[PDB]
Amino acid sequence: NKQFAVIGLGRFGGSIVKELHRMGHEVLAVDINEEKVNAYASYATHAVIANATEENELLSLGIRNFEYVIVAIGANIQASTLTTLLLKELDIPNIWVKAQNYYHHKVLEKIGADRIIHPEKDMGVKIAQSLSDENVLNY
Amino acid sequence: KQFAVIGLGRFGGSIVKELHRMGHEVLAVDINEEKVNAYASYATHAVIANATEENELLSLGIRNFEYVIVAIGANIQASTLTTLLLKELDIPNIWVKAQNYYHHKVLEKIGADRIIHPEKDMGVKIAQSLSDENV
Amino acid sequence: KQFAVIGLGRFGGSIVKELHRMGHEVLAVDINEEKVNAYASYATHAVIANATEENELLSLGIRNFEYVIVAIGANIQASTLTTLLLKELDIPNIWVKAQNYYHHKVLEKIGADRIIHPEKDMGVKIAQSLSDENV
Amino acid sequence: NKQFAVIGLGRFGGSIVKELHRMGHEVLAVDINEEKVNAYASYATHAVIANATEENELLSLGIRNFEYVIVAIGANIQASTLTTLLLKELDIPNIWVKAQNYYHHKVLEKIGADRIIHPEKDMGVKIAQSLSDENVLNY
Amino acid sequence: NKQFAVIGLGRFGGSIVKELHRMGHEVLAVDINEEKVNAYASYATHAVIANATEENELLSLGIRNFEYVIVAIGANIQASTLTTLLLKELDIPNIWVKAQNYYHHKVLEKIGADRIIHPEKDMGVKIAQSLSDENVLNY
Amino acid sequence: KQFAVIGLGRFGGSIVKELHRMGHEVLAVDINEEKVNAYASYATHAVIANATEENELLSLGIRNFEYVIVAIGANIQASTLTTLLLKELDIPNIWVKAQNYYHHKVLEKIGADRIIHPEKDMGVKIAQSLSDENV
Amino acid sequence: NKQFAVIGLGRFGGSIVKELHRMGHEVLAVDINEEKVNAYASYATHAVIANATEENELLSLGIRNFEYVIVAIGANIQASTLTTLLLKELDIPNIWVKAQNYYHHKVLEKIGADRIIHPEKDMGVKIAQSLSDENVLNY
Amino acid sequence: KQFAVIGLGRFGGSIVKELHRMGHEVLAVDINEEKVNAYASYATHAVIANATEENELLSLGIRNFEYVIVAIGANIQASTLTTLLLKELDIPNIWVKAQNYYHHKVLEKIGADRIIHPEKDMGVKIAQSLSDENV
Ligand SMILES: NC(=O)C1=CN([C@@H]2O[C@H](COP(=O)(O)OP(=O)(O)OC[C@H]3O[C@@H](n4cnc5c(N)ncnc54)[C@H](O)[C@@H]3O)[C@@H](O)[C@H]2O)C=CC1
Ligand SMILES: NC(=O)C1=CN([C@@H]2O[C@H](COP(=O)(O)OP(=O)(O)OC[C@H]3O[C@@H](n4cnc5c(N)ncnc54)[C@H](O)[C@@H]3O)[C@@H](O)[C@H]2O)C=CC1
Ligand SMILES: NC(=O)C1=CN([C@@H]2O[C@H](COP(=O)(O)OP(=O)(O)OC[C@H]3O[C@@H](n4cnc5c(N)ncnc54)[C@H](O)[C@@H]3O)[C@@H](O)[C@H]2O)C=CC1
Ligand SMILES: NC(=O)C1=CN([C@@H]2O[C@H](COP(=O)(O)OP(=O)(O)OC[C@H]3O[C@@H](n4cnc5c(N)ncnc54)[C@H](O)[C@@H]3O)[C@@H](O)[C@H]2O)C=CC1
Ligand SMILES: NC(=O)C1=CN([C@@H]2O[C@H](COP(=O)(O)OP(=O)(O)OC[C@H]3O[C@@H](n4cnc5c(N)ncnc54)[C@H](O)[C@@H]3O)[C@@H](O)[C@H]2O)C=CC1
Ligand SMILES: NC(=O)C1=CN([C@@H]2O[C@H](COP(=O)(O)OP(=O)(O)OC[C@H]3O[C@@H](n4cnc5c(N)ncnc54)[C@H](O)[C@@H]3O)[C@@H](O)[C@H]2O)C=CC1
Ligand SMILES: NC(=O)C1=CN([C@@H]2O[C@H](COP(=O)(O)OP(=O)(O)OC[C@H]3O[C@@H](n4cnc5c(N)ncnc54)[C@H](O)[C@@H]3O)[C@@H](O)[C@H]2O)C=CC1
Ligand SMILES: NC(=O)C1=CN([C@@H]2O[C@H](COP(=O)(O)OP(=O)(O)OC[C@H]3O[C@@H](n4cnc5c(N)ncnc54)[C@H](O)[C@@H]3O)[C@@H](O)[C@H]2O)C=CC1
Repeated sequence: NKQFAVIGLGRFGGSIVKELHRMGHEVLAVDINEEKVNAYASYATHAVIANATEENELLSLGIRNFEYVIVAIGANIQASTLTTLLLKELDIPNIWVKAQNYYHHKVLEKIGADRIIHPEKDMGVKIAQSLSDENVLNY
Repeated sequence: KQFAVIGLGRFGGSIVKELHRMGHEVLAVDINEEKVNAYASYATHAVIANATEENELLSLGIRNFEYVIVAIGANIQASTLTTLLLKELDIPNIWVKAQNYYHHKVLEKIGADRIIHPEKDMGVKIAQSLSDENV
Repeated sequence: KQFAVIGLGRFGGSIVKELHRMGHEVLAVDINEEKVNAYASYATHAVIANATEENELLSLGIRNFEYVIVAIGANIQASTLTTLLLKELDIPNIWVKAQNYYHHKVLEKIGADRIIHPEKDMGVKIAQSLSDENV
Repeated sequence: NKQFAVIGLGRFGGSIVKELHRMGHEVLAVDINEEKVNAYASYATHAVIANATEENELLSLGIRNFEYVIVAIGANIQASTLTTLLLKELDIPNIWVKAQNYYHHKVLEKIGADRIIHPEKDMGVKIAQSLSDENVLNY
Repeated sequence: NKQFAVIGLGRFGGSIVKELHRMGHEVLAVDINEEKVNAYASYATHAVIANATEENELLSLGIRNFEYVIVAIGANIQASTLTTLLLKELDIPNIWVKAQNYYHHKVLEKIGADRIIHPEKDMGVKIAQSLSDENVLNY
Repeated sequence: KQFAVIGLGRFGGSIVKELHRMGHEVLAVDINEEKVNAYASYATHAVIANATEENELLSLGIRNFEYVIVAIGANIQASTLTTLLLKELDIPNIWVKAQNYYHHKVLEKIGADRIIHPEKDMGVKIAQSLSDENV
Repeated sequence: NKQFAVIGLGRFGGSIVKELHRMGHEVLAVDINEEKVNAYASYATHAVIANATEENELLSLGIRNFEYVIVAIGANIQASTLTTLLLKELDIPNIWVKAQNYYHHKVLEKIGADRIIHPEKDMGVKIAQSLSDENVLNY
Repeated sequence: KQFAVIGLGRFGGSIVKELHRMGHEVLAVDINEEKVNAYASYATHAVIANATEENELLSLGIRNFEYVIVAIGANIQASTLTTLLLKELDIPNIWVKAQNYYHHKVLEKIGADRIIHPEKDMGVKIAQSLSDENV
């Protein structure tokens, strides 16, 4: 497995790990909290305990070898920004990051994030789309 | 055809704005005037109201909507009461944002037709978006 | 004849102790072992359990009780889910301590047969106790 | 009205005020919070805004003229103890106090309270009694 | 030693323990904090670790056998009041208590304290007296 | 003969009131007007002033007092600077309330003629008061 | 005046404003706190009250017209990063920023800061240099 | 020739590292072992010690140094006592980091030969660095 890596196994991160597994994809799952890493042992090709803000730990992880790395760190803008900053130095092809708010988003754009995710807002758009389909698509 | 969104937080507001961009009419509602003002331009009608009050629900004409989205956040109790009431008004489709597991569990037994989990649901979207990189 | 008390706080524990003093058998339950131990000597049986879990509710034999008192406090969501479940098990009498107004409102629509408000109810008791000074 | 006085119009205090009114009894209702005093205007023979811990305010109230005074101050042991301390000096015939916990109860006994109320626990006993009646009294 | 007992070995309590020792008096020194009890081993006829608010511990101490008991509990009105309440039940001949403020003093009077000490204020009076002596007594 | 008290907290205020009761004149000073007002009736003169400012110290006429008591509390730095200045003005007797050990240590090297420790000093008073029970 | 602009008038920022004035340089001094802006009226060619994180306010300031802009925002990494982010978009020739710590520094590098200042550490080097001069330069 | 730095925070540590890079010997001292370990490799000697204690100051041989930099931070009282003591030991040059205005004022009267204000001093450096852009 060297295509998908998810850092931060909260509701958002853990959910992509699981869905990837369900779809038969191998995934590197990482978190600083062991209780979180263990909760995703059955869904990860490899579940490691590591501080994503530490360079050496990012090398002991081989994160440089992944095409897509999702930073799903939650209510910790600093760990989130620091992490995306490091792996952007490792010139990772695709770095996706969950943003906490407008400020976070603003630094993430210039810091290296290729895609920025706002769960709340983004799901609101998809829900709007589903509602529209109920009617329009005569669904 | 009717769409009503109760609770104009990031999630609720975003669906109101989307429905508007997609040229759909939408009743936006929230107990906080400041929240209502924020999305007044996107809704065919933006009303201040406590979705917990049956009287405020009837003068709202909510009973006449096909789809009502309860997007209350931290106020779990209000989210639960609100859905209980909409169910009493027999709304055809009631979609509710679940704050957590216990919330989902009561919502399921209460009459929510669809329960939305933004973080979890978005995570599945991203996993699927991640696969499509090689479609 | 059967009595079961879920949630052994000041209120719930006090009813367990009273039932015992009045020579009645009672099933005492709480998710916290320390709470259960505190009233073990007063209950015919004191069990650790999360009243939210259907599995833990069935192995508890709660379905066989005539009266079940849900005395969950601050955890409003657990109080609500618990009562929803007991209602599914068709308990004959389900009495619930209400934490606040919204709580009372959902409990009423959920199937609680009696809703208890300690402070308010005690206040009425005292007012009545105050009149009796001249009976 | 000079028989019942209730200090502290929370759930507990406000409830006795209301029940007394319902039963046709006149009652002096007092609270330091005006929004609380106004909420009980329709149920009190007199609803006054006053700090029960201040002696002069207790005299400007004429509290010395009541046979029963209920101290229903809530999560403020100090205001509660201080208040019962003062009116005990005013040698009030009956002083009833809502206690917050065991400690509060302990000082209240020696400080002058004639009756001490523990809503939570006390209601638990009455509920136990009602349950017993459902069966025993064949009710 | 069964004449003096000091509960609460802070600056105030520890200081009376020490001065008593200096004057050749035996003293029972008690505190809930072991690091405090050990700091006064060399000055106490007996230095015990105990929660003064617990009755049994007050009996395991034999506090009932002392003519004077000083409650020198500091910034903990509750532990202070509770403690003086208990030993007043043990009908101790003299109970002296350091008060934190006016409120504390007010409960202490009715609760059983024979003497109440306000270090700050009281020392202010003695300092005033010393100043007066510098001049008046031609000292 | 002159007495001046800087810092009208419990300690400082109490000495001002005592000196007054003992028919002595006293200059009471504090940076906080509310503190000064509290002891205005006990002092021959109650002045608002920042004892740290040399200008405010000279217009105060502090230099003309025989005894100046610095009773500053939590503001250790102000207590220290104030005493440094009074020493520059060569006040005959400067008595300072020490907040803690480090404070006492600098006060001793700074020129405080007497350093007062309320809690400790009162404790010795009580021990001595305790012995006198059998005098 | 259109050469130097200082945002954040704390000890650090206010000090450069003053020194610039002393040297006869015109300077734009800005702060969100009016009490801070007024404290530097006598030293600034223009002292304005403005939120540096707001774009429009940065345009109402004409900040785009300055060769050097110092961001001296203190204990507010977010306002600091956000501000340097904006003026970097305004393509300001030289943006100097006081960093709070290593993390701040890390984002500042990639975000656009041309020079990053760490007062504490940096002064430590100059003090070391002065000590060395006392001896080495036989000074 | 002798250099001693007391207080190895950002400021103090930085001067120790600089002196080392400039090939100078330096005695680094701090009450916290973790702080001392951090700069052990940069100092000719790194010692754990409470600069407030005269005994620990003498066994430190501080009296034999030409320049002693007191870089204590938040602990203003320790900074003040420490400098008072070094002055008693007649250190030739005592440089002290001032935490604030009151601190500077006592340090000046206490015997500090140089008082350093990092933020303010750096600000003047930057203003001067800003002018030099056109030298
Ligand atoms: N966590 C909390 O205490 C609270 C969270 N919330 C809300 O909960 C919502 C959902 O949260 P979730 O998605 O469940 O979790 P989350 O938002 O906390 O996800 C962060 C995950 O990343 C991991 N992580 C943090 N720093 C890391 C680092 N340096 N390296 C590697 N992993 C690291 C954490 O251990 C954690 O599992 C959020 O939107 C938030 O607003 C609300 C209140 C409190
Ligand atoms: N609000 C705050 O101060 C803080 C919030 N957070 C986190 O931010 C997260 C995201 O918050 P959002 O979803 O944007 O806000 P939200 O969760 O409050 O959004 C729900 C919306 O429903 C409205 N509402 C509530 N009860 C209602 C009723 N009875 N009738 C009608 N409308 C009603 C609210 O006014 C609000 O605008 C939260 O889940 C929380 O954990 C973290 C720190 C502080
Ligand atoms: N607990 C605390 O630290 C504090 C509580 N308070 C106040 O004290 C008041 C009185 O508290 P109490 O009524 O004595 O306690 P409580 O409200 O917690 O009592 C409810 C009991 O139900 C149990 N319970 C909760 N969820 C359960 C579940 N799913 N299944 C089974 N049992 C479950 C709890 O363990 C608890 O013993 C509260 O209303 C609160 O506002 C104030 C400050 C702190
Ligand atoms: N008030 C709060 O912020 C919280 C209360 N709770 C719980 O809520 C429960 C029920 O509370 P309630 O009965 O509704 O109210 P309460 O317990 O606050 O009642 C106190 C009432 O007395 C009044 N009062 C206070 N000091 C007074 C004085 N010196 N003189 C005259 N009146 C004075 C207050 O304004 C208030 O209306 C309590 O058992 C408590 O554990 C739990 C969390 C927070
Ligand atoms: N302790 C603190 O964190 C702070 C104290 N202060 C001030 O410091 C001043 C002087 O304080 P001190 O006299 O040194 O100490 P103190 O005021 O804390 O003395 C209390 C002593 O009694 C002991 N104690 C507490 N509960 C007890 C119990 N139930 N049974 C037996 N012993 C018990 C404590 O362990 C402690 O040694 C006070 O006037 C206070 O205003 C100011 C800020 C913080
Ligand atoms: N003030 C508060 O909010 C709290 C205080 N405490 C404790 O209460 C204890 C007792 O406090 P007190 O001795 O009554 O008050 P205090 O220690 O503040 O009294 C010193 C007096 O000196 C005055 N003063 C300060 N700097 C001055 C200057 N430069 N020139 C002239 N006057 C100046 C102050 O305004 C004050 O009235 C304190 O030691 C503290 O630990 C505990 C909690 C809160
Ligand atoms: N400010 C505080 O409450 C505390 C500061 N400190 C320390 O004090 C040291 C020195 O602080 P100073 O240099 O005096 O001040 P500072 O570090 O607070 O400087 C920030 C200045 O920038 C201004 N500012 C903040 N956000 C702004 C925005 N969006 N747009 C424009 N201006 C904005 C502020 O009003 C303030 O005057 C710091 O290194 C800090 O560690 C320590 C404890 C508390
Ligand atoms: N330490 C903390 O948890 C926090 C600090 N800050 C701010 O960070 C700023 C910068 O801190 P720094 O300068 O890096 O640290 P600092 O101000 O603590 O550095 C002084 C050094 O002197 C040492 N020291 C203190 N008393 C001593 C004595 N008697 N003998 C010998 N050594 C002694 C200390 O151990 C420390 O390493 C502070 O001014 C503070 O306002 C802000 C938040 C938290």
